[PDB]
Amino acid sequence: HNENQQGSFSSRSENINHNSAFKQAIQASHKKD
Repeated sequence: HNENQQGSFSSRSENINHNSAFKQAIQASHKKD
């Protein structure tokens, strides 16, 4: 399994800016003899 995610968002004088990200990489195995 692997994932990558990115997001960014933006909105007296007042202002807001935002970022987020995520990553995963996972591996599994089973063997039988």
